[PDB]
Amino acid sequence: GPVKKWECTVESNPNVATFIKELTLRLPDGESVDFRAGGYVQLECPPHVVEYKDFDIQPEYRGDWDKFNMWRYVSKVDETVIRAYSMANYPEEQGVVKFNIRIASPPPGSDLPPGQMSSWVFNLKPGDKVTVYGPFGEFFAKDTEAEMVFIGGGAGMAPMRSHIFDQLRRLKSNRKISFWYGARSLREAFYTEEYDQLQAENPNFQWHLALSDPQPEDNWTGLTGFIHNVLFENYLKDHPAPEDCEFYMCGPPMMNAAVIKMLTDLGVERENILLDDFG
Ligand SMILES: Cc1cc2nc3c(=O)[nH]c(=O)nc-3n(C[C@H](O)[C@H](O)[C@H](O)COP(=O)(O)OP(=O)(O)OC[C@H]3O[C@@H](n4cnc5c(N)ncnc54)[C@H](O)[C@@H]3O)c2cc1C
Ligand SMILES: N#Cc1ccc(Cn2cnc3ccccc32)cc1
Ligand SMILES: [Mg+2]
Repeated sequence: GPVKKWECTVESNPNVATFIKELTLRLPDGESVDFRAGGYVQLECPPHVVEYKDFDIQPEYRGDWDKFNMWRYVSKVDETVIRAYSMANYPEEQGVVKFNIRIASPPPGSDLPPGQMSSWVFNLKPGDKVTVYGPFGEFFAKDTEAEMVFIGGGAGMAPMRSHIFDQLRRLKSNRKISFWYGARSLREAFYTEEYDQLQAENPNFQWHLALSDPQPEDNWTGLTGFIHNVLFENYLKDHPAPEDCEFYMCGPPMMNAAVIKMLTDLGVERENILLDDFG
């Protein structure tokens, strides 16, 4: 049916990585969003001014905000803006919509305006009101028996979480499913307890965190490098039939491109690769 509108309330908005927040919105009582995993809603902001020094950023992430001179940015938005954000919750988690949102600050050293909506999102405090429209979606799972390979980075975590819980918790799928998540260092990884629990509950599920720049404090001995190299060397190189898998990708643009080239070089058909392009 037609687009629905909900006036929601912010429940929480912590950082989950240096430049990503988990925004949770409480729908007005007695309402829920009838969405499909991989789908999204539109958030709206009114005209405003936000100053980055007003943000609540958890302590461990502040040093990089200082390093990147983030606190001096100011965003002036003179008209209502609408932007799409993917649901991080899966359809059964009701009463809320949860998001993973990256702050799109100006290219460093440029004089460009800060990202309009994401700068506003980063100043949202518990109790603030946010208008939401939807549901929408097209990044949906195929209904087959094929092995699934989920590949995420950055705020592309959100549809990955929605997809993976939807398969394992609602569809109770016995399909072979793996999730490969690329991040710079341990500080940028999140939902690790959730995926570890899903792996311990479902023998058909396996997840892999790969760090491209592990920090000294990480003492990292896990998978290391960029996710396309890691996924190839640790799983797809020896796979008997990678072209029989369904690949679901959502990351930053450079990651999307590198993973796609890797896959097609392997002989995977672009029709077996589904990309959520945040744009
Ligand atoms: C279906 C869909 C789902 C999405 N899901 C998510 C999600 O789950 N999480 C998420 O974080 N994002 C998601 N996105 C992206 C999101 O909708 C926004 O595009 C993103 O948040 C940036 O919007 P913004 O208004 O903050 O920045 P914008 O105002 O659109 O600015 C974007 C960037 O451009 C820079 N810029 C400004 N002016 C210029 C200029 N003249 N030249 C060059 N650069 C300039 C800004 O400083 C900023 O870095 C999704 C998008 C789609 C379409
Ligand atoms: N948002 C975000 C985000 C940005 C970079 C990385 C590091 N990373 C890992 N694999 C990569 C492939 C190509 C390019 C970068 C890559 C991870 C997440
Ligand atoms: Mg306020």
